[PDB]
Amino acid sequence: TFDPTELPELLKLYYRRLFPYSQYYRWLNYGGVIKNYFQHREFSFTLKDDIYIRYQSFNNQSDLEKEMQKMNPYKIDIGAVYSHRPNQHNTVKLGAFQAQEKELVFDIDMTDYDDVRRCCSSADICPKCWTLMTMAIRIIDRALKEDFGFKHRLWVYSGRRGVHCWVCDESVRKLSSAVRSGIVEYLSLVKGGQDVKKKVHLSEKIHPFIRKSINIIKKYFEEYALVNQDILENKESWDKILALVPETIHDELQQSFQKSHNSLQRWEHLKKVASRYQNNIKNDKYGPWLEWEIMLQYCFPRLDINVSKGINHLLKSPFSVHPKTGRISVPIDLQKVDQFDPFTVPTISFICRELDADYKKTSLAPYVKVFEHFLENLDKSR
Ligand SMILES: Nc1ncnc2c1ncn2[C@@H]1O[C@H](COP(=O)(O)OP(=O)(O)OP(=O)(O)O)[C@@H](O)[C@H]1O
Ligand SMILES: [Mn+2]
Ligand SMILES: [Mn+2]
Ligand SMILES: [Zn+2]
Repeated sequence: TFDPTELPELLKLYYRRLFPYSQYYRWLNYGGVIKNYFQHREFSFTLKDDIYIRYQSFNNQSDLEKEMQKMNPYKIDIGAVYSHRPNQHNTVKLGAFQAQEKELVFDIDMTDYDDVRRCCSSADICPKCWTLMTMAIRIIDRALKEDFGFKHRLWVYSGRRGVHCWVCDESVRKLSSAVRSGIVEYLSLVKGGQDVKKKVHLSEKIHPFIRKSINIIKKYFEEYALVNQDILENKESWDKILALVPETIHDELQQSFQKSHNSLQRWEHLKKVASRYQNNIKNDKYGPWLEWEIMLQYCFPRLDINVSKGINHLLKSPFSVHPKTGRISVPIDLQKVDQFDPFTVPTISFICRELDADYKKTSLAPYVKVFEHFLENLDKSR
């Protein structure tokens, strides 16, 4: 949390000497190969007192610099590319102003993991629970890269409680809401709200996406689940895991749990016991489906779904400030995803302090270098 009276004086300087305007324009101009592509983009500025304006568009980079430095917006959201100039949508015939293109986006909030987190809750995050986002980035990014063939993926720290992903392949920017829904369904395993206890069910045959995602989780599960969260510490915690396991084997576990001493041994026990449960009496097929359902329910990414369906849904811009923490929405170095510390992310107050002691003078520089690598990969593919 932050004290929000300093923000305006900090924002003035940030938009004057620190915001990477050139790289930003390179990005949303996309080479200038399509006409009106930057000029038909919706921007949404949030000002002081949570007053926000929509359908703000601009002619060129300089126009953007000017109006941003004139409003010093608390928060900047990117929208869709529309049929006409967003800032002229009243002069257009009703029914002819329609969203046409936007990147495929993903919003991941840690709040959706409160049911499986024990250290933090609500908007809080700590190094112990942050591994979820790491695995989230690992799982989704892999599927985005290999199962769908998307080459241009930008991962961004949302500034507080999770991360964002912008997918910018030219054909992906054209996808309708229908295809985006289908993509989210392909990527989702944790179903059900607070109403249901067991939120993951696996079919008898395993789809490669599930096997590969499980294998990703099997890299982190020891460190995250059995040590940092201690999901099997005592009865208070392990009864939450038994709630999603068949009851005919509960007794044997509770016994074997009390006689055990820590979460490692209890997990090894649960594995053996689940690999001996018979789901179907016809066949003598046994497997780790319950083990896998547990690991998925506790570690698999939960996506904010309605963020990805809408073509015209707004998402916080990269390098925009989060007005409730002061943190800058910085890109995530994928080659160092495990090393990403959300607590080393520069705040606006902090880099303005660094500057007075251009953006490459500050701790924002390596993040801009990440953004430029993403942009140069966009340039090569053209
Ligand atoms: N009233 C609104 N109108 C339009 N878009 C909205 C509105 N409220 C939120 N959004 C969009 O929803 C997106 C994601 O919601 P969310 O609360 O998760 O924000 P965030 O930027 O991801 O920050 P956080 O790290 O807290 O998740 C935002 O980037 C914003 O663009
Ligand atoms: Mn978010
Ligand atoms: Mn959200
Ligand atoms: Zn935590």
